[PDB]
Amino acid sequence: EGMWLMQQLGRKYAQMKERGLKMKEYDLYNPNGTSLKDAVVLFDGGCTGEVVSDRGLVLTNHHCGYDMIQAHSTLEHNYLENGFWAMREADELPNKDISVVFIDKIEDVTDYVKKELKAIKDPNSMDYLSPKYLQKLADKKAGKNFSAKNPGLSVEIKAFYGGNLYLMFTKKTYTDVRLVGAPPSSIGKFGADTDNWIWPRHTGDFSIFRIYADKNGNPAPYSEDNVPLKPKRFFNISLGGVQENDYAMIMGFPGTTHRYFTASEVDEWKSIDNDIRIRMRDIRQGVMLREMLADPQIKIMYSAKYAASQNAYKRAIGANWAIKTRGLRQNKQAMQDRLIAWGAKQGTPRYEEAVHEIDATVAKRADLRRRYWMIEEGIIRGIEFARSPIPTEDETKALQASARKEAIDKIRTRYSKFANKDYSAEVDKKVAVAMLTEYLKEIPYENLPLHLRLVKDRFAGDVQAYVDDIFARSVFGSEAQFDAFAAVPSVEKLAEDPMVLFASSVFDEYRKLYNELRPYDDPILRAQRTYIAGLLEMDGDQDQFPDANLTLRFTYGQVKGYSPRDNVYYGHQTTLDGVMEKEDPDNWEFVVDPKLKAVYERKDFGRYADRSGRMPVAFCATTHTTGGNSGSPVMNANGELIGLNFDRNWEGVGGDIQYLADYQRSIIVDIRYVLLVIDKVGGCQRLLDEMNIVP
Amino acid sequence: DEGMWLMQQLGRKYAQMKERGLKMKEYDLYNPNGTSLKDAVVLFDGGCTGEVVSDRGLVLTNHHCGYDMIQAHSTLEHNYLENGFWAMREADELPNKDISVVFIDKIEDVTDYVKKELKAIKDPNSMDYLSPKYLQKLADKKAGKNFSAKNPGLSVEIKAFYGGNLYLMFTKKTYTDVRLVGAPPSSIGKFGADTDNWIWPRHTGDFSIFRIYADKNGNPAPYSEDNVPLKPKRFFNISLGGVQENDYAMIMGFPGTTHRYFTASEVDEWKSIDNDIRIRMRDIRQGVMLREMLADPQIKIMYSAKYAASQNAYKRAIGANWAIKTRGLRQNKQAMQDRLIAWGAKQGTPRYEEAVHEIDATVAKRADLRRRYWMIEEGIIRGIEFARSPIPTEDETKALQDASARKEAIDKIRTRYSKFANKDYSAEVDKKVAVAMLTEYLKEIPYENLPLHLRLVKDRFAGDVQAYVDDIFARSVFGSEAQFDAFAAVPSVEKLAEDPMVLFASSVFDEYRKLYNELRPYDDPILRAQRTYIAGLLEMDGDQDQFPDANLTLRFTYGQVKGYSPRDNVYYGHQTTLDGVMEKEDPDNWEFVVDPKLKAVYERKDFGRYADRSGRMPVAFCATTHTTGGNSGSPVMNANGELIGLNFDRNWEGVGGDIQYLADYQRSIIVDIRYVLLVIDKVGGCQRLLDEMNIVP
Ligand SMILES: O=C(Nc1ccccc1)Nc1cccnc1
Ligand SMILES: O=C(Nc1ccccc1)Nc1cccnc1
Ligand SMILES: [Cl-]
Ligand SMILES: [Cl-]
Ligand SMILES: [Cl-]
Repeated sequence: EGMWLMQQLGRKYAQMKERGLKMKEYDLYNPNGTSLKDAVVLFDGGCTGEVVSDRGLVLTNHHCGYDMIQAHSTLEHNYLENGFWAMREADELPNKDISVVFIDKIEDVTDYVKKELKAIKDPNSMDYLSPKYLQKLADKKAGKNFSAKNPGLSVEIKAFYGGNLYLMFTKKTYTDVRLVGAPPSSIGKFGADTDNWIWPRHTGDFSIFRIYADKNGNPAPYSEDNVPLKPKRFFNISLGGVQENDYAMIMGFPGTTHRYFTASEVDEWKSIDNDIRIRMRDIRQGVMLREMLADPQIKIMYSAKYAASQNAYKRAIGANWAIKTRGLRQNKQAMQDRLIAWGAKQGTPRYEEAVHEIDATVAKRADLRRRYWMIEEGIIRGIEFARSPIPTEDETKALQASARKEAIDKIRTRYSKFANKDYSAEVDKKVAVAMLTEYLKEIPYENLPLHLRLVKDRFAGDVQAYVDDIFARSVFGSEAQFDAFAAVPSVEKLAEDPMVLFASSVFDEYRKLYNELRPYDDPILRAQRTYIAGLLEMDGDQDQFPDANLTLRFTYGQVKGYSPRDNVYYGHQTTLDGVMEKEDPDNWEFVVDPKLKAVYERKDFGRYADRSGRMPVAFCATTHTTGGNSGSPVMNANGELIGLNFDRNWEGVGGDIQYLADYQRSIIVDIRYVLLVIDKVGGCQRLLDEMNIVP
Repeated sequence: DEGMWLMQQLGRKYAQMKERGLKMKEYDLYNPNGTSLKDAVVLFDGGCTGEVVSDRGLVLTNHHCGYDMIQAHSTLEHNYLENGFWAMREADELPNKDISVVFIDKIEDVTDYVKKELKAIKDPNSMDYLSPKYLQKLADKKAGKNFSAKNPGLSVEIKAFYGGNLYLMFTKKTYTDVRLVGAPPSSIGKFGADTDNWIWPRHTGDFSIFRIYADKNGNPAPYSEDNVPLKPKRFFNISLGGVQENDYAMIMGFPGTTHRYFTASEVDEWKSIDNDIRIRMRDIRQGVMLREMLADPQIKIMYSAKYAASQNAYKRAIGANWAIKTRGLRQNKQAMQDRLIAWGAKQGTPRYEEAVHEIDATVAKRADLRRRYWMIEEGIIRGIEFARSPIPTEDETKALQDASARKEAIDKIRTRYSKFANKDYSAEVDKKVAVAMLTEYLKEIPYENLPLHLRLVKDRFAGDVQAYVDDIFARSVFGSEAQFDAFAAVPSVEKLAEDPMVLFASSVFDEYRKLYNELRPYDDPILRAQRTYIAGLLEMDGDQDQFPDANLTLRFTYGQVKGYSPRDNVYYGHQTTLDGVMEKEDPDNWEFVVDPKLKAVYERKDFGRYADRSGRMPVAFCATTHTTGGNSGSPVMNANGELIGLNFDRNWEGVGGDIQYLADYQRSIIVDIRYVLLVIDKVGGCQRLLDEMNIVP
C-alpha cells in the first residue's frame, strides 16, 4: 500500500517479515553502516538504477537510457535499432550531462527545521516549503565548507507530510556514467506505445551503464584517466525466479502522489484536469490520426507528436476510471469526516477549518482553473502555430545600426524551427479548426484571448475562415511569405501579423491565468500542513505514508496478477511465447529481433528458463510505485535482484491518490530475461562474469 | 474431432458420456421407438434450434432467432424490439406469418435401401446419390402413396451423410402457428451487439419465447383463432442448480455445415483464396466506409447496417485463418490422408490414394478461376453498390423499342432505381468505395481476365480509376435523380444500351456468371472422390470417433463447462456475471445500454433463487461442446438432462472448429437459464411463464 521512508523500515520490519522478508533489517537499511540501500541510485535525475557488480555496473530501463543510446547512434552504428554491447571496458561510451546519485546518509531534522522556522514572524510564510530556505538550513547544519571537506558529497533538506517532517540527505553524485549495453529497440521497447501502461507486457526494458570515478573512487567529471567505481554494495542477481505470492520489494525514487487530497480536490482533478485533457486530446489525436492514415508522409512527420499526446491521455483515462469505479472521492470524504469527528471530540476545530479552507479555495478557483486547462490543452499544446515566432523587444528595436539583418536571422532561425521537416501547415490548420471550435464553445467571448474575439467580430463565427486568414496573410504562413517579409521587413508588418497576434494573445491569456491561479496554491498548502498533522496525530505515522517527493522510498508486496474485468484473469508472469504471439513484421512496434526469435525456436534458454522449460519475460507485483520508479531494483525475500520495475498498468494509475489492491500492479522485467538478452542476443559474457549470480 | 453426432450414434457414445458425467438413462435422451428428450427439440424457423419447456407448448430460442418476429410486431406506439414484450395471457400472444417449428418425430437408417435403389445406375458418374429431388422420390416411394394426406402434419425426407456412405430418413412434424410470448428488450437480448459478436467473455441475454399452437387434437394447423396451445410428447425441466467448472454439459440441435473431411489442399485453398481475398477486400471496403461514417453522422446512419453486415464474415475469416496459421489444420488433414493412404497400400486397395489425388488435382486445376471468382464477388458484387444498379430486362428493352407498355417499363425501371438509390445510399460514399475496390481488383486481375467494361480503365481513361468512376456517375441515367428523370421523360433503348453504369453492372455480372459456370463442373469429381475417401476413413478407423459433416440435421454434442487461455498470461473463466454487464455499461453507446429495471435488480441484489452459491448473478457460460451455425437457440443440458442454458454464439478462436475441433480454444457461448428466468421474472414480470415451466431445485 505505501511508499515508505527509510526511517520507517524499523516500524514496518515485523509486517514485512510476516509477509516473507528473510533478510536482517540493517542489511536492507542501516542508518550508520553499509546496506542494500547503498546499491540504489537516482539515474539521470528522473529514473532509478542499481549497482550490480564490484566494478560499478548499473542496470536501469531502456527508456531511462534511451537518450544516451540515441546520442551515440549514427546511420553507420545505429545502437538504438541494433542494440549496443561494449566488448571491453575501454569501449564503453561516455555520456555528457549524465549523473547517478547515491543516498549516503539520511537524517531526521524536523526539530531543527521547526525551531529555525519559529524565527519567521509572518505566519503565512511559505519558507517551510522553499528549496532556497531549506538549502540555507542544510548548509548551516552541514557546515560552511562541507562539499570541500567531503568531495563528491552534498546536502539537501526536503519537507514531508505537508511540512510536518523534514529529512536531510547527504548525496554522493557521479557524472562519468558510461553506456555499456543495450538491447535493440525491438526488445527494449517491444510493445512501443501500444503496450504503454499495459499488462500483460512482453518488453525487455533494460539498459546497462557503468559508474566511473578517480583512482580513489571519488566523483570526477569525464576524464580518460577515470577508472570504474568499486562500490561499497551491489546487488546479487538471483536465478531462482519468481512464483505466484512470492514476497517482492522495491527501493527507488517515486516522484509525486496526492494521498491527502480532499474529496473536493478529487472532484476537481476529474471534472477539470482529466475531463479537459481527455476531451481536448481526443479531438487533437482524432484529426491527427485521420491525417496520418491518409498520407504516409504525414504519418512520418506526426508519429512522435501523436504518441507524446497519447501518453498522458491514457493516464487520464485510467485515472478517471478509478475515480468513477473505485470510490476515490468517497474514501477521501470518509477520511476527512473521521478527522473532523475526532477534532470535534478533542475540542480542536483547526482540522475542520483546514478542510473547509481547502474546499473554499478549490471552489473559488474553479472557473480560472477550467480556463487554464482549456487554453493549455486546447491551444498551447493543441495548436502548433500557437508556438510560432513572436518578435522580441530587441528584434523590434532593430527593424525600426544595420543589425536589421541580425534581427531577421534570429526570427528566421525560430521560423525554421517552427516550420521544420515534421510541420504540416495543412494538418495544423485542420487541428486548429477542430480545437478552436471546441475552445470557442467552452470559453465565452469576455474570457477569450483578444485575437480569438475576431472569430465572432470579423469572421461571422467561421473558424475555418479565421484560420485560413492567419495562414494566408501571415509572414510565417509559408516559406515564400517569410522570404517576402525578410526582403522588406517592417515592425508595422509584424505588429499587425495575424499569426503573431494569435500567438501573443493566447500566450498572454495563458500567463494571466497562471498568475491569477498561483495565489490559490498557498492557502491549500498551509491548510494541508494542519490537515496531515491531524491525520498523523489521530491514526499515527504507521499506516499512512508521506506523499512521494523524488526521495528514496521502499515498498513491498507480492508477485500477483489480477482480474481486470468480469471473467478475465491476468496472471503474474509473461513468457517469450507472448512475444512471438505478438509478432507483426509490418508493424514497427511488434517486430521481433531475429536472434531472439532463433533463441526461442531452438529453446536456447540455458540456466534462465523456468522449471517447466518456458522462458520468462516479465512479472507484476502488488508494490506501490509511480513515475520516478522506472529502473527500480526488485528484490527477493533475501534481497537478491529478481527484476527491474519499468511500468505500471493503467488500472492502477489512480493509485497516486488511493492504492488499488485488486487492480494496481508494478510491471517488472524479469532478471532472467535481462540475462538471456545480454547472453544470447548481445553475446556480452564479460557482463555476466562480473555480476554475482546466485543459484 | 469432438463431434456432432447422429442420434443413432448415442448407443456407441453412451459409455464415454457416462464416464464424462452423464447420469440420465440412454433411452430418456434418445429412444428410436418411444418418447425421449429429443422430442422437445425443434428446428426453429428453418435455421435456428428451439426447445419446448412446458406442457402447454412454450418454446425458448435466442433473441436473434426471434428478432424478425419481434420487429414485425413492433410499432412507434408499442416498440417491442426496444422495450421487450410480455404477453400477460395466452390470448395476448402474437401470431407470426411465415413461421415454423419442426419436430424430428422419427429417424431411420435407410442406407441399404438407398444403395440398392442407386445400383439401377445408368451412369457411374451420376450425382443422384446427393440429389434432393432423387432422394425425395426415394423417400416418397418408401413412405407410401399420399403420405402427407394420410398423416397430416407429417413429412418424410432422406439425407446423405458421410459423403454418400450413410442415408437417414426423417419423419418431421411441422407446426406453422407459433406465437410470440415474450422477449427481453434489445439492450439485454443483444447486449454486446456487433462489438461482442463471436466474443467470450460474453454478457448477452440472448433469448426469446414463443408458443406452439395446434388444432383440438394437437395436430399441426395454420393460424386460426380457434387454435389451442400444443400439449407436447416431451418438454425440458428447468434446472436452478446452475453450473460449476468441469460440469458435464450436452447440446442437441441442427448444426448446418462443417468441412471435417477437407484434404490438406482444400485447407490451403480455403486460406489462400477464400479467406485471404475476403479479408483483403473487406478490409479495403470497411476502411473507406468507416472513414466516411466517422466524418459525417448522416453517413453513419445510412451505412451502419452495411458496415456491420460486411464485418460479421470478415471476423469469421480472421478467426479461421488464425486457426490455420497456429493450430496446424493443414498438417492434421495431411496426416489424416497419409494414414489412410498407408492403410490402403496394405489392404491392396489403391482407390483411396486415387481419390485424394483426384481432389488435389481438381483443387490445383481450378485455382485461377476460383481466385478470379472470389476477387469479383468480394471486390465488386458485394464490394460496390452500383454493381447492383438497374439492368433493363429483355422484355423492358423490347417494350421501349410503340405501345403504353413503354410507360410500364419506365415504372418498373424506376422502382428498381429507387431501391438502389434508397435513403441509405450515398453516391459519394459508393464512388470512394469503388475507387479503392477497383484499384485493388485491377491490380490482381489482368486485362485479358477483366469484365469487358473494366478494360476501359486502361483503354479510355489512361489507368485513372477515379476518372472512370466519375464518368460512370456523370453520364449514367442512374447517376442521380435528375439524370434518371431526364431519361424517364425521353427514354430510348440506345441510351440504356450505351449507359456506362448499365454496361459496368452487366459486364461484372456477366463475368461473375461465366466464372461460376466454369467452376461448377469441378465440384462433382471432388464430391465423388469424397465418397471413396470418407468410406476408407470409416472402414479404417470406424464410425465411432469421426462424426459425419453437419447437414442441418439433428445432432448431439457433449463436453464440459470450461474456460480457456486465449493468449500468454490471459485466462477467460467458464462463467460471466451481471457485474460484467454493469462494467460494460455506456449510456452514449447504443450497443452497451443497460435496461433500468435490470440495473435496479443488480443494485438491490434481487436475484431470488437464480443467483449462484456466492450470491453472484450468473449471465452466461461457455462449454467444450462442438457447435456451429444452426446451433443458435439449442438447449444445453445437465448430466440429468435438465435445461441449464441456450447456446447463442461461439468464440472467434474456435471458428476453425468447422474443419478441426480446437479443444484448448473452441467454446460454445451459452446464456445461463438462471439469467433467462431472472429476466422473465424481474424484468418482464411474467410469472405465468415461470408457473407453467417445471422448475427443479
Ligand atoms: O514518442 C514516442 N514514440 C514515438 C517516437 C517516434 C516515432 C513514433 C513514436 N513515445 C512516447 C512519448 C511520450 C511518452 N511515452 C512514449
Ligand atoms: O446488421 C447488423 N447490425 C446493425 C444493424 C443496424 C444498424 C447498425 C448495426 N448486425 C449483423 C450481425 C450479424 C450478422 N450480420 C449483421
Ligand atoms: Cl558507493
Ligand atoms: Cl481399389
Ligand atoms: Cl486446440
